Amino acid sequence: EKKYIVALDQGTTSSRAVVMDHDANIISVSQREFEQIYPKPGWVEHDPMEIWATQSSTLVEVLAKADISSDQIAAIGITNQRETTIVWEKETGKPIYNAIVWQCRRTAEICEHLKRDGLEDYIRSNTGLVIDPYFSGTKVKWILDHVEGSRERARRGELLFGTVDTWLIWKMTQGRVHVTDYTNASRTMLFNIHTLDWDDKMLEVLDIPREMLPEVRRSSEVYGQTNIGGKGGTRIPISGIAGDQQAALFGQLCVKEGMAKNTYGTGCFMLMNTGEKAVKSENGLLTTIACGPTGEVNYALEGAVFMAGASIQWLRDEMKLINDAYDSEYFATKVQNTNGVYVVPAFTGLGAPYWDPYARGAIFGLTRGVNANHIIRATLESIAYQTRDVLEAMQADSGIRLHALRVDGGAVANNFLMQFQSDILGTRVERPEVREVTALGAAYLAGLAVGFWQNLDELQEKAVIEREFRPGIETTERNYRYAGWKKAVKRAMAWEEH
Amino acid sequence: EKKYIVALDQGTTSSRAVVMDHDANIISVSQREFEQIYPKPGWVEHDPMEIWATQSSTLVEVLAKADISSDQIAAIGITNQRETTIVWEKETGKPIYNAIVWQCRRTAEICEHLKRDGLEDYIRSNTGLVIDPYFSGTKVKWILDHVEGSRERARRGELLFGTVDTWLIWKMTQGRVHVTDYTNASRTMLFNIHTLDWDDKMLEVLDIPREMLPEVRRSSEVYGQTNIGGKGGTRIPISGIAGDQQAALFGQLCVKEGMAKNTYGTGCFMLMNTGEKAVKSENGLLTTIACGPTGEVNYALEGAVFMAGASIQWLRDEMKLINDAYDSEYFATKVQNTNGVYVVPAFTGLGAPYWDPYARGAIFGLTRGVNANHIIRATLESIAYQTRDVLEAMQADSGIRLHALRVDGGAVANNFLMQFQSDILGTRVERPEVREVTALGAAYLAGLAVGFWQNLDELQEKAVIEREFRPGIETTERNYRYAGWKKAVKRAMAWEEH
Ligand SMILES: O=P(O)(O)OC[C@H]1O[C@](O)(COP(=O)(O)O)[C@@H](O)[C@@H]1O
Repeated sequence: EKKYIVALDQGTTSSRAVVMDHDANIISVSQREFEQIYPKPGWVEHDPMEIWATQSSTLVEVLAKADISSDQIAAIGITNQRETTIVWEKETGKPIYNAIVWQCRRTAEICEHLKRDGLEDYIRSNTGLVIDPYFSGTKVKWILDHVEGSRERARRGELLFGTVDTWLIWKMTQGRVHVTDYTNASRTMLFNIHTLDWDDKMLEVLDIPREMLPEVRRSSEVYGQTNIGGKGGTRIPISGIAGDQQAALFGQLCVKEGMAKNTYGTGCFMLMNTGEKAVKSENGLLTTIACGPTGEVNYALEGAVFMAGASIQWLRDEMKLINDAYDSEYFATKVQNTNGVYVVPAFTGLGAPYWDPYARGAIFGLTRGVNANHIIRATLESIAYQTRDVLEAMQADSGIRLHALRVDGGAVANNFLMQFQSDILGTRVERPEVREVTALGAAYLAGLAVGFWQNLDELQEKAVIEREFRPGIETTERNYRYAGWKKAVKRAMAWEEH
Repeated sequence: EKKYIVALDQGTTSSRAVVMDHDANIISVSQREFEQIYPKPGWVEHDPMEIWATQSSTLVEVLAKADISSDQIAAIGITNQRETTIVWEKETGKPIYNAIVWQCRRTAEICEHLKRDGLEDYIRSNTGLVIDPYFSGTKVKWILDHVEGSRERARRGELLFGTVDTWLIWKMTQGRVHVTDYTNASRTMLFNIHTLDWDDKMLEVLDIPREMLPEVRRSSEVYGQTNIGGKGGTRIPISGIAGDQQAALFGQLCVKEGMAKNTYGTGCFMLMNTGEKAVKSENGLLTTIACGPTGEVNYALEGAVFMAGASIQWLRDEMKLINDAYDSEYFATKVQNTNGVYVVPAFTGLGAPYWDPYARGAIFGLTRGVNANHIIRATLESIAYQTRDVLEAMQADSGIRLHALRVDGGAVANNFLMQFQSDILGTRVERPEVREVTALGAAYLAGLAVGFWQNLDELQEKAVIEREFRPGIETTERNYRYAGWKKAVKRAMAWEEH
């Protein structure tokens, strides 16, 4: 009867839903894009409602199309886009303000003070994090700060805070349940990653009524259940929660320290499992929470690159330089190089390991003959460059050389990118079967959490290295190119006025 | 010293110039487009002046780049768009009306009369022509008729009639030379292909003062010279002239009865060398003048198809369905068939063998899934269908089965087209090296006329079968498909409101 696990993958640009079988086979999938609100340059919002809405309906759609019923869903996993923060009225469930997405750069001023009062370490030490508008804390504060009575009501606790998983879940339970998971919490900058609870100091400094937060639980547990109709008296359990990023790492099976992958998605996300030990970043990386071999706490080192697939979309939707008929790849391969062009995707400032919020998208070394294709390619390459960036610091931090790069996310389908990536890294890149582990991750979790499965062991046999990319450019080259990349990069930082 | 022949190819849509070496090599080439005026639908005009200006500059251009001087041009051959008619003031050399292009369906009524007073046969018998707005006569009179004092002045002979060559030359000789060649004259429907002179009844009938006509001469003789600057006192001989079509034939070296080609240009032009004997068409083809192996007269059978490259051109500029970067072919191949569609390029009415000036472009068989690619393709196919149509008339007329289609003209570079043609024909198609034999034809003639060459033989090994296409579709297919074409064709006929 209950033969399916269902994953809810609330992405940055679209909500998705995946139906999974015991054989961990994708049975059905649904997608719904939502609007990317840009109130003003460097600002990114989302509709708490639109999310919810798109996420729900899909959940429904997947099943529908597949002719599956509530009563066969063994459980539901949940992954989401991290850091993007939300605050609503507990009473009404009415946001008091749009979701402020992870890329949003507005919290910079605050970050500024933060810097100023010199917490660097505290934070790093307690959160694992780096001072950035990237993270939750700041966000919230801004909201409260921005809204009239907030703080009070917050304190009066009529006000509620949450990240995606949180929100979603709450919604799925008629606000019956208000919790998040570790992976998720570890990203707010209000959660102490060693102690494993909200950081008073943290809350203190940002000024955040504890009254606002949710119950932090384990990535794979039963948090509750939801009623979506069907044959009467059926409820589906919610037994899994990880931040997308972490979900992928899990889906990827990296549950053992030194295991890592790279996710080529909205941004680029490369994480490596640091076992049960927290590892300090010396290289401008993050220290976070991940999933033990069965969703228990673990840690990992992370490199966060804001712009990846996004760049591509931008090409397509903003620049209108490609369509979905004619691929980035298509064109990119029409030329044999950027023709010296470089693209600095600082569309949302920088990020690992730069962490500049004043940085802003730039294109370099243009000539009378550079054309679209050059650019397209250029864009595509930025991705890989960045990747290198973090990959490098990672060993630096990790103390470990990666023999090959594990990847995932649509972009990985881009053979070009792949190759390049490989070249430019001078490393074997391994492209698995199903590019969308992220969801498996969540499945696995919730699935595990409910005995659907006993352990990943069974799922060993699961991963298919569909392709393998080995380098084709020699060191010298590799280095040369990287250099320009580098050259480029700087010219973009500090761009934005404070 | 004089080492080069130069050919002027006055296209229907662009003037060209060509430089040839004694080895009959193309040294250089220049093109210059010009405006297709369409005063109203079914009408097609040209600015004599634009025709001229473009033709001249190219002549100049071609030499320039090639770094060649007047005093090295052994001689010049002229080739041009047939039937297209011009009338100007002898005094001033000012046209008194736009050039009426061969395509222009305006003289239809007049044509209607001619019919009615039953000259079918007479015309046909002396001209070898069919009754159509295609030919020159009607054209002339229409102008006359349309412009006030004309006739008189014409009788006063202050007015001059002429075809491209005619025009071009005068101009080149500063109105010092007013002539045409046979091939040309045969298209006026005022010249007797047997007698070899202006057909009195004809003029009588159209009311066309002999006064405005020119001395007819042979295709390869010295008509005079032209001053184009350079080393003081240098004149270039003009020693060759033929309707482009005929030029082409010659170029193809179809100088013996039974030899034939298929020109893929503005429209399609398939002519078969009928030796020195005029063969009557019982199949809706024309009987015309061509050149014996020495610029002597010959005859041929012809099939004129109004829309070939022009159709594409249209696809490109009007429909904007393709470009310079993305070819007819490009898309055409994106699909496996028209998906049932058919395109009847009656844009300018219908020609051989149909001869319906009231026909107009049409597209058939649309279904919801039909797309542009289909349409593009259908368009291309149209070419081949029409080819078929005439090819068969011709073999019937001719009584022989061509063992291969020899072709030429830009479109020939189109593989898809070439294949198809072949398929639908169920015949080998022989694609030669140099698609621009029209010009050669001319070169030859002129060069011939000046001893630049001694004779054709010299030029025998000049041609190369660049590609050979062989059928790949079955009689039934071949046949089925054709039908549809035929079906469609009808539906496009008689559209025009008399
Ligand atoms: O509506 P269903 O699925 O047919 O079952 C009826 C259920 O509705 C409820 O009244 C509300 O249940 P929940 O509040 O758990 O959603 C229960 O009392 C009852 O079991």
